[PDB]
Amino acid sequence: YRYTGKLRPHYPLMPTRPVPSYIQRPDYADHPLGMSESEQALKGTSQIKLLSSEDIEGMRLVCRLAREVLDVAAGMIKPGVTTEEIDHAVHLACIARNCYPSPLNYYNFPKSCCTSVNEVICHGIPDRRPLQEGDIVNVDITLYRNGYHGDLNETFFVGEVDDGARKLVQTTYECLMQAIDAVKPGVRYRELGNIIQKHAQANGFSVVRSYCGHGIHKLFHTAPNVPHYAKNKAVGVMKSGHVFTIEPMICEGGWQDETWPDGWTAVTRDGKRSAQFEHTLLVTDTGCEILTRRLDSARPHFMS
Ligand SMILES: CCC[C@H](C)[C@H](N)P(=O)(O)O
Ligand SMILES: [Co+2]
Ligand SMILES: [Co+2]
Ligand SMILES: [K+]
Repeated sequence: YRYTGKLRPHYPLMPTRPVPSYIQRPDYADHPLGMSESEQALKGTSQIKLLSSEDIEGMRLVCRLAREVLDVAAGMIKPGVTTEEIDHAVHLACIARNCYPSPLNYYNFPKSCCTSVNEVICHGIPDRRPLQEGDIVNVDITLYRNGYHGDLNETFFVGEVDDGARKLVQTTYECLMQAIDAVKPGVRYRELGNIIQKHAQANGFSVVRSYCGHGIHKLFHTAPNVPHYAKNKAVGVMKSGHVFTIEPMICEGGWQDETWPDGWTAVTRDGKRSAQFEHTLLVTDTGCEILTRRLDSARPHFMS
């Protein structure tokens, strides 16, 4: 394998962390390949669940707890902390909240969160590498509670970063928020990528094509599929009661990705940096409810 940049995996990985049996587990947790029977049984369906009031309460709660856990990880970001250390803290924080860390064993993903440094687009695996001053690092958190999943992510700065890192992370965040601001009943899911790409391109960045936002609720990933690039062919129209994410990945160089031999870690083919933000959204009647928002503070962590 020819790496695309300076990052490398730092092995070995700690043995898989157990979740006490009193925490309720999603279907894939105990499947030997981490397959989710419930997801597979809707593979290739474009139909979108209309959530009940009970479903809504359940998504509100898990999304709020997920936000709490992200904030725990945010607190840990500093030069010399390993991503595995972050992940151990996340895993304990999930358990403290009586929730399962959704990533763990999802399709045999080995950790409880995803840590994506610099040229890693997404799905980086926490490992023994200490964070370096000048890195950007995204931490992606998903929790499972009472049958519902809640999913969010933010990109963080490790110490002082360069102006390109500032502009990339700020633009990405703005991309997400401009998309969110368009969400309301009657908007086609395919419109969001036009908005995102328009803002990225204006700032000289590209938009990753291989990974999309997604329906989420009883299923970790389900309909709708929400591309983040322009002129996509996404199926469906927003309706009050829909719950989904938006999670644009924006890059300094070109949009093309490839995957490491671990099967998960997605990197820019050119080795330039990428950044991402993610929220879980419920469509309302005004527009939308940002389930994974901060309730106590105005801005994402990288501004603060
Ligand atoms: C390994 C599970 C992690 C999943 C794929 C991420 N939370 P996402 O849906 O890419 O935001
Ligand atoms: Co996520
Ligand atoms: Co997601
Ligand atoms: K990154």
